[PDB]
Amino acid sequence: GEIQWMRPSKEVGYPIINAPSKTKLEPSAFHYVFEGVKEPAVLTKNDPRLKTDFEEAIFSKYVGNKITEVDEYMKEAVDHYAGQLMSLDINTEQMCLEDAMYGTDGLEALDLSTSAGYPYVAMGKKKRDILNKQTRDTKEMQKLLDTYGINLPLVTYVKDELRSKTKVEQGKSRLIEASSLNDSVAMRMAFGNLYAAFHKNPGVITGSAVGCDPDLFWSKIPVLMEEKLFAFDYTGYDASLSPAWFEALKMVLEKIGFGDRVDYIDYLNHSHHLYKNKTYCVKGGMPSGMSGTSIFNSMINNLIIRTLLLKTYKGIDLDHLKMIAYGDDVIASYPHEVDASLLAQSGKDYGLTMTPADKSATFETVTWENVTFLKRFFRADEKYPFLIHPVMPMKEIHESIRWTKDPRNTQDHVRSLCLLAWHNGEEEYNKFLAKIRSVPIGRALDLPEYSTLYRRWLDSFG
RNA sequence: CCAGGUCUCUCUCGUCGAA
RNA sequence: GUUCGACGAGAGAGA
Repeated sequence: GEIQWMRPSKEVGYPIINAPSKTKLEPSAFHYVFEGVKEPAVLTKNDPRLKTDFEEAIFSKYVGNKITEVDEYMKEAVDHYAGQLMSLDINTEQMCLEDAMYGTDGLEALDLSTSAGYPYVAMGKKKRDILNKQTRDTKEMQKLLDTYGINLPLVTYVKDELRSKTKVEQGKSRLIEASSLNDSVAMRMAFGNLYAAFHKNPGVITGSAVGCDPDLFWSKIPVLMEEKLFAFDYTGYDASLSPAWFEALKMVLEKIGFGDRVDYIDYLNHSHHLYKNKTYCVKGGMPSGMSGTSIFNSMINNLIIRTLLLKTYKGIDLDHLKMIAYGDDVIASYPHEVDASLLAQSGKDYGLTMTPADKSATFETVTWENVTFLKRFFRADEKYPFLIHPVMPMKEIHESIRWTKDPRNTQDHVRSLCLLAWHNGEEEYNKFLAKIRSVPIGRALDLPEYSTLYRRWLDSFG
């Protein structure tokens, strides 16, 4: 993805966007108990911690496009993936305005406590001034649809969140692109039946993990993979996507009965963004905050492995490839081992910079012992081998607890951590419970015991 | 005082409804 | 007491 141009807003006719410069993360009563290195990431340009220039570094993700045409491999992959997607047999209908607004079977409601996007943000209007979950009133929305129409500029926000050290002084913060209420609704009316069918079909069929619940679905996964495994990591997936991939996506969309709306995709590689007092244009790159960015990023990953397979292993049957993607994250298998190192090579020739799985330094064979999905390991239960635990290493469960946004929520924060932590096992779980109860409000919490989480975990298959 | 995207899953709270 | 459902708000994690 390339920035095509960028200039002061006041002379493109777009308003100056004012954004907060103070983080909402204060240290917690557990800050000095556990250990960890992550500070809140950089928000403004004057941050005392900075090594480099701010603005220069956060837009650095926009690599520059690489391809423009869909080649014979991409074209091939398209038919296979689309071919595969066909068995799903998924409703091609437009979704009605009421649904796409207020939720329906497979799709939640719009998020009524987040920005409404341009123009509303600057006109002083929140989603709740337009939406009402009780009345379920379209109309006033339909108005603002007819006024402002669609294809509006995104509002670019710095993401308020904890981040490693090397990435703070290096100013490698993350950017949010707030979709306009108007486009979210439009997008959902066009694709909110596609959305629902990926949501209810996570697996090697869709090649997507959206909708799945790792507590349960971790057991279905070994079953679905083939013999030898392969996997990698990406350096800035969303921003490295060249427009040609949007074309391969649209072909797949065309193939399965979405012909009409497939020009909506164009609104994604070509797009306009508002950032404080400037305005800019970007060609390529999937923007953060659109509707469906989760699902589209997955589909394109499914296409990236099929292409890079065909390319690098000349003569290969794609029907024996089982994968699941969650955006750029992915778990992947094959009958015979494949060399992720080769793909990474024959792959920068597509704009994608690939690396080894789990911040490794060398493409090592992928085993059920060192593989991760959604930052969790796989470990079979001692007493019941067929039931797999998703295991998140305590390292960054630690990092999350040393910090809060509102101490009034400490009970809920920590109890969520416990539901993640216990899969490490009774020892480390109680070990953890011990360091929590060693400050006054630690002792006061209401925390479950290993036995209670283990019982319930098992019951949840019954 | 507020400001800060799209989703997915879970948990907690509050409402009405259930022998 | 607790369970169960529907519907609203909060929060955590993951992409």
